[PDB]
Amino acid sequence: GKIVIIGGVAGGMSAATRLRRLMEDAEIVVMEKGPFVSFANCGLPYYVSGEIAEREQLLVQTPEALKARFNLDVRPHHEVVAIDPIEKVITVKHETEILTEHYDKLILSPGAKPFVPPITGLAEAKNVFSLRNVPDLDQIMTALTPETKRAVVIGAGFIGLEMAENLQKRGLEVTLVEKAPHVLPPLDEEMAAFVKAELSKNNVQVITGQSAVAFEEEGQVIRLEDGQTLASDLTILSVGVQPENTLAVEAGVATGLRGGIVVDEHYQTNQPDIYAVGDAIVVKQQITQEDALISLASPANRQGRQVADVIAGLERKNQGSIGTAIVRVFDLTAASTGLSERAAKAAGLTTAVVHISGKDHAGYYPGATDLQLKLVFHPTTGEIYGAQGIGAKGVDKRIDILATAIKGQLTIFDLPELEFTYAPPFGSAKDPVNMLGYAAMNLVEGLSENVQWYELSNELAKGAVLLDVRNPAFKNAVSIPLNELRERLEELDKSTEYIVSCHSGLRSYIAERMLKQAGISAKNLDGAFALYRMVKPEE
Amino acid sequence: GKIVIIGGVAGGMSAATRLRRLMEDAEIVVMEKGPFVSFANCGLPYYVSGEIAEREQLLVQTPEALKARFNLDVRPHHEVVAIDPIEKVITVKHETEILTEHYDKLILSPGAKPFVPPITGLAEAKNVFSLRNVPDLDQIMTALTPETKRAVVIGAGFIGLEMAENLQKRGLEVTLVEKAPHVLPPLDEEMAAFVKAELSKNNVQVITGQSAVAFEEEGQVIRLEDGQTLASDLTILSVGVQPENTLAVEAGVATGLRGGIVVDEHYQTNQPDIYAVGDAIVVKQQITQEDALISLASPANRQGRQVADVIAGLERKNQGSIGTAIVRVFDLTAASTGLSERAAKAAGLTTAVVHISGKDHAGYYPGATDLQLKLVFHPTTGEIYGAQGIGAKGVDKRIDILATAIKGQLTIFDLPELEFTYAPPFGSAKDPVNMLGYAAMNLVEGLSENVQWYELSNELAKGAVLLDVRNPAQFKNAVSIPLNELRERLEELDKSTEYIVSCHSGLRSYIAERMLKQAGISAKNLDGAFALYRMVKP
Ligand SMILES: Cc1cc2nc3c(=O)[nH]c(=O)nc-3n(C[C@H](O)[C@H](O)[C@H](O)COP(=O)(O)OP(=O)(O)OC[C@H]3O[C@@H](n4cnc5c(N)ncnc54)[C@H](O)[C@@H]3O)c2cc1C
Ligand SMILES: Cc1cc2nc3c(=O)[nH]c(=O)nc-3n(C[C@H](O)[C@H](O)[C@H](O)COP(=O)(O)OP(=O)(O)OC[C@H]3O[C@@H](n4cnc5c(N)ncnc54)[C@H](O)[C@@H]3O)c2cc1C
Ligand SMILES: Nc1ncnc2c1ncn2[C@@H]1O[C@H](COP(=O)(O)OP(=O)(O)O)[C@@H](OP(=O)(O)O)[C@H]1O
Ligand SMILES: Nc1ncnc2c1ncn2[C@@H]1O[C@H](COP(=O)(O)OP(=O)(O)O)[C@@H](OP(=O)(O)O)[C@H]1O
Repeated sequence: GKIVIIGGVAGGMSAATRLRRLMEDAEIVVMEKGPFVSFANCGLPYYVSGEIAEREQLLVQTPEALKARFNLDVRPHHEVVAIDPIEKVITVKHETEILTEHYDKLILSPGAKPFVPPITGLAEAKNVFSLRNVPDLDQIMTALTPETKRAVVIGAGFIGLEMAENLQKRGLEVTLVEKAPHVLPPLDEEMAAFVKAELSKNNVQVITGQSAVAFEEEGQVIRLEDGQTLASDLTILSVGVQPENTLAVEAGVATGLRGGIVVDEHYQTNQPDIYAVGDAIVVKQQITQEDALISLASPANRQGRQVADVIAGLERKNQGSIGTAIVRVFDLTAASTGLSERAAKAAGLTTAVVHISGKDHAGYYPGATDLQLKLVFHPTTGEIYGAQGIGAKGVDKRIDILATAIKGQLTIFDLPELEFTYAPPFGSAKDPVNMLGYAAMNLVEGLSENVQWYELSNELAKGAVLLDVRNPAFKNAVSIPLNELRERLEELDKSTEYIVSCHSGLRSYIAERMLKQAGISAKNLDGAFALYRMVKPEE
Repeated sequence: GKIVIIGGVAGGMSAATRLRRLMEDAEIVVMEKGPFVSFANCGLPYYVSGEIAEREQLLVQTPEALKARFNLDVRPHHEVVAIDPIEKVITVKHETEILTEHYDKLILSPGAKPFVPPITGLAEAKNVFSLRNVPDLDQIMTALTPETKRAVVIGAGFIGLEMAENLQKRGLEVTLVEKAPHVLPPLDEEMAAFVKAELSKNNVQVITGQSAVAFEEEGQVIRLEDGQTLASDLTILSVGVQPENTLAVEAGVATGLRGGIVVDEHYQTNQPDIYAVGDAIVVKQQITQEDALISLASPANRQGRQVADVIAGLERKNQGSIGTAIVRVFDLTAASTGLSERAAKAAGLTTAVVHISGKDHAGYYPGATDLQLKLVFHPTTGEIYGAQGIGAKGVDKRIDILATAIKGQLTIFDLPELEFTYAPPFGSAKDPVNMLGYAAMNLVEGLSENVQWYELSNELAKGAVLLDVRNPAQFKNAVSIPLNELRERLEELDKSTEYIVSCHSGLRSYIAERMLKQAGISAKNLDGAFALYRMVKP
């Protein structure tokens, strides 16, 4: 009869609106501790740079139109501070008031809160901010004066890069600090290397493998673990989030992985008539069928819509997620879906990988740009665990396609069968996504064996020899161009193991096939020189 | 062994190169009656306009590099004229020579040929051309002179529109003539209307539902059945293609639908050691499991690679196709996959449809443009039969996604579960593809009932009343209550009346439908709403 929703953004409002469409007469109350509901908080970084000109553009729907269209009782500046699940009352702080509201059903969608980093002097710092809501933006925009020159972003995740990009676009000298060994920890190191290059190309300093230990001089100085210092006029904390579970814990709502709220197949908690959705809940990673946290807007919107279906008596299941993310870094796009190689192995999965470098559309049609794709799959069954993409254009499309293939339980053997919208302006007859399947098939079926960039030095140190098959146009390397290899194939030593490489793995794979059938042990360098020079520029 | 391949483009060369990678020692011979192999014939329309500047950009791989890289014996200007499946010899004409070549395996990839319509004066016409290869292009370049002003394209399919767009960019007065009732026959009428609007916006005259009766005055005049005449300095015939099967028929190779070559699960014909791939073979439409011709480059490339796997002893199956097509019409993109509503019904399928009007990315991020998506699905199981898209941006992505959903046999119940690359510049948290699944679930589950544009008049004639819920800022016998006032003014309606709700988009009229349904009032939603209705039935 009476449904109260805690949280008035992605999860909460999606439930509230769907609830109204399913139950015209139900009383639906939305509690939002902040000043606005349905604010496009995902667009906040682009307002800092000016790409979103007016702040009103970020208020999706006003509270006046929400009551008119859906007759919702929305209550900003209402912070819920306690839940009694047995009496079914919540306690709310509103300005100076302490209010008590009874509920019949309760939907928890409080989202996530910023990780409080373990940095000394944070309380005395005056130029350190997070950017997750309008109150945060208000503080950040008041600090961005003409005298502000240097900014530092701590945390190089997808959101951390959007902050750094848009701060650079404001004319600031930006430095990016990541604890992990590379930017975009969600990506694998060799794919993240293309992003670091784009940041350096645009005068964004990157500091990896080093954490922030202290804020000195009221935040004007940031101390790193090595003792290196950074000057900062404005510091943005984007070091990840943790579920906002303090209220749930105090109410006896059970939590699990990383403090997320545990829910069953119908989004229900361990408490009677209390459901949960959004960033605050533990979801099922469908690739592993194990618990995970996937703090993204698309799942949150779906979960809110589906918990409304549940409460309204429809049979709807909480099925889980795989996770699909994307960020634009100046003239480059980086996206991923599912599990990276590192995460796949960390989950106990048996993995193989292949790297493909293509174009977003036919090369003979002008404007074609390079694409880098990676696939992580099972080396016998062909089950797909994840994919990563780097490129100026066409990356969102390829990763969206591969996300859909994972949802459909398609294996590498099915990727060549997919039919895409091919015309010279839009793609290639054999799309890069088709090629991932062809290349992956050759590895499973034994027609190709590849070597990874992180294996090359050790393989060469053990006695392998690098065969460079580039056209005349490494040191201890034999150089026979592909066009001459079939005739000069007798110069090679048949008792030697070779690792074939070109600029792209296509021409080296053709050579590998020649050598294999001539009785010469040969492997393909996955990604070839183009990838190796990017991630291991020194070796 | 020795493998001979007839046809040296998409299917044939894809087979030849894959065979070489699998069998270094095999003799591979490619016969091509034309002057080049591996020519990017799909780009020929864009060379006409100059968007592809130099013709060499269209020769993918030169003849020298093919023998250097793959040690292939490629033979252009070699037309095969007979096949003896028992002797295992083919007869080839090369200039003045008649040659005999023996084979162990034979791959047929002769492709398709233009359907020549029965228009009078075709042989005496001097300004009429097809554009399917370089020899065709050589003839067309003689007609693209400084004195050429008016051009006519007969046939408004996907390729026909590419011809019209690129001819217009050449500065010519272009007219398009289609026998069918609307441009892009593959699309449904209400979706094709967006394409005709873009054509007219760019000064391309469109004549639909009429055929060409005669080419008069050596082609400078084209007369239409209505008696109307068209002046033309250059006429392109793009009225579809038919399988090039003359060689197969003469050799005892069985043929099927529309003359296509019949092949089994391993691309093999009824003759021993003769295989076939490409536009020339009958494929299985996977949505219906029925025979079909899907003359597209992506299937042809896949088929050629897989018949090589077969001939080399690998386990590979000929699984079929669904068909995915796209065309750019100036500032618009039109794409489709699977079966249109019309084609689904013609195949005997039980169909329902839903139309979604969205944006390619978040509206609060600048540059967002409109997207029109249509879904054709089964109204009980949710099986997806096809989808169509219209828009300046994001259409290729959405239709590729939905094509992938069909391949994985995802239903409308799975579309809301898909997770896409959402960031303000690239999409929406609830993507238009997600939204298709939500709206389709409401129909299957009975929470919404919709009325199609072609049903409206009959429903209103039977007693239903149109409820217009647009904000007052036009239909005839329509009750007008804006959505923002409907909840309070809900008592003005007649509860013994059936209402059909409409707005500019189906989202707000669906919300209103939900109000009425729960107030005990029979209500349905107009699918596509006023925006789509005004486009197809002005
Ligand atoms: C700057 C930024 C950029 C992002 N960009 C992207 C992107 O490009 N793509 C993407 O997919 N995701 C992105 N996200 C993540 C996305 O915003 C979240 O995954 C999504 O909002 C989660 O929805 P939710 O309802 O669980 O939580 P939220 O959207 O965080 O909402 C929770 C709400 O509950 C309120 N609340 C909490 N506790 C209480 C209480 N006790 N009483 C009352 N109200 C309470 C909070 O104030 C808040 O309004 C971004 C997030 C941020 C901050
Ligand atoms: C202008 C144009 C635009 C197109 N645009 C698109 C598009 O945007 N997207 C898309 O997916 N597809 C497009 N296509 C279709 C695509 O080209 C075909 O689907 C594909 O090429 C089919 O490959 P194939 O090998 O079966 O036949 P083809 O590519 O036609 O090649 C067959 C070859 O065999 C040769 N041959 C035939 N008979 C003999 C014989 N007896 N002896 C010797 N040689 C012989 C022919 O000369 C020809 O070179 C387009 C085609 C054209 C012409
Ligand atoms: N980076 C890469 N690493 C390994 N193999 C690759 C790579 N890029 C392309 N290939 C392979 O190289 C081939 C590229 O196919 P194309 O059709 O583009 O070229 P082709 O005309 O020479 O056949 C495919 O081989 P396959 O048919 O034997 O599977 C594809 O799998
Ligand atoms: N063209 C359309 N025709 C019918 N229904 C539509 C259309 N576009 C959107 N909708 C529906 O309208 C709703 C759109 O939801 P949004 O998330 O965009 O906005 P909201 O905040 O009002 O929920 C969905 O309703 P549902 O959750 O009950 O399914 C969606 O199904």
